[PDB]
Amino acid sequence: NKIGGRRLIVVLEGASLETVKVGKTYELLNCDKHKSILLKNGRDPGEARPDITHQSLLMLMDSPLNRAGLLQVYIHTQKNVLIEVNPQTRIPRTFDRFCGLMVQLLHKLSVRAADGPQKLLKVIKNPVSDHFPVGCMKVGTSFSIPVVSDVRELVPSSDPIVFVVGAFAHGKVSVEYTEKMVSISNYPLSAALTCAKLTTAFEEVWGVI
Amino acid sequence: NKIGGRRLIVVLEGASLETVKVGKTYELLNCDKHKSILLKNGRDPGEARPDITHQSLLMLMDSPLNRAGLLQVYIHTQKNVLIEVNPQTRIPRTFDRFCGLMVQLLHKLSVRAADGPQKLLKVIKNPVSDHFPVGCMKVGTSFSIPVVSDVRELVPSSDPIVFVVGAFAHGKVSVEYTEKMVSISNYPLSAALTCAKLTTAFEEVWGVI
Ligand SMILES: Nc1ncnc2c1ncn2[C@@H]1O[C@H](CSCC[C@H](N)C(=O)O)[C@@H](O)[C@H]1O
Ligand SMILES: Nc1ncnc2c1ncn2[C@@H]1O[C@H](CSCC[C@H](N)C(=O)O)[C@@H](O)[C@H]1O
Repeated sequence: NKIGGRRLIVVLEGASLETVKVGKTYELLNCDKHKSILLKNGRDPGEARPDITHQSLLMLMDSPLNRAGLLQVYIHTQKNVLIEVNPQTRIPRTFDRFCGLMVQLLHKLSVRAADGPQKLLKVIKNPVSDHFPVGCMKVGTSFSIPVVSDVRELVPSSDPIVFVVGAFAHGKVSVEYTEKMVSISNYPLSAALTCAKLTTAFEEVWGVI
Repeated sequence: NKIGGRRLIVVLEGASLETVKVGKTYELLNCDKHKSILLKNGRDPGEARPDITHQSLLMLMDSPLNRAGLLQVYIHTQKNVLIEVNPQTRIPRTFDRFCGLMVQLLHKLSVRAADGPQKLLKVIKNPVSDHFPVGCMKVGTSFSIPVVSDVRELVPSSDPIVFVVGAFAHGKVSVEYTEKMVSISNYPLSAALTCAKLTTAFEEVWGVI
């Protein structure tokens, strides 16, 4: 079995996705609309950047890696909500539509296809590490790592592997389950470009062209 | 001169960027807001997808290639407006803010930095080919090309080169100045992922890590 159970698992860690009530209407928290409200636990609405997750998901789900069936995505929010993304999910290109979809997800706990019974988005049980397959390395990503890795040299020939990419406005990926941390550039990148780069490198090594 | 005048020039061709008047307010045309208005020349407001240009510009301007000084970007709109992007321009991550910026650009014909006299966006004279440097190959991109090219094999060692990427909702890059057309994948990609892939390939060949 030279294919084995190979696939890339990306966790978007610290994603800024959460709902707030304004008047009678529920909206996705957003630092352009909601700087003047107050949050539980002293959290800062000025850091609410759901656009980072939107743009990262667009790159991940568009990727040839995804449409070849070699990608799985999870989202782990700053409120400790774990979301599984069905590989069939088309993320809306429109930011406002994306936000409405996330409000529905966080309220109902899943979103089903309108043309079938299949859940395309689902809130699942923490920790995300319980959902990884056996024989799987776990790698976190950070600009702060002083040596830069070539991503193609990190791709296993026949194993599944997890990469954790931060989806916060500011911070550093720091989770219990990673076995190492890598930098992939001497420049600080967007999460979305990081995702495009990871998928591109895996596509090359696994022969998705 | 082993560096020469090398750099990557990307033209976003057929970008959906134009202003409409609704009431007393000018807005960027958008197929979610404006399907019920009428346009000059029988054009279809349902095809107005400025998000494609927004997301492509985010990938281009974030790229290590751009911050190493090896990228130039032009935008050529469906209304035949040619826009030069200063390499220093930070494209807003917020779609609504991006749209307001484009309205200002299309009205005033430039946008200056707020902290200096430098124009960061400017409407310039067609044709875009008059603005390319000497010794420059011109390549268009399309999924319809039956043979797929490895992008790294297209990167010249020491010359400038132009890549034309469609920024329309639907269509095919078809311009007078390209010398060849290439596919870079067996999958139809987003413009934005195409841009991430081009910049990534050029970064590798030109040693931007
Ligand atoms: N040079 C680098 N090496 C490895 N990972 C990087 C990187 N630059 C960025 N990243 C990844 O991308 C994230 C960027 S920081 C968080 C996202 C960012 N605020 C945004 O607007 O997109 C990091 O958490 C890290 O996971
Ligand atoms: N396999 C492929 N090979 C080469 N270029 C491709 C490609 N897939 C997409 N492109 C480029 O990306 C554009 C996608 S079509 C226009 C953009 C698209 N509607 C979007 O939503 O982003 C094409 O015009 C072409 O320039």
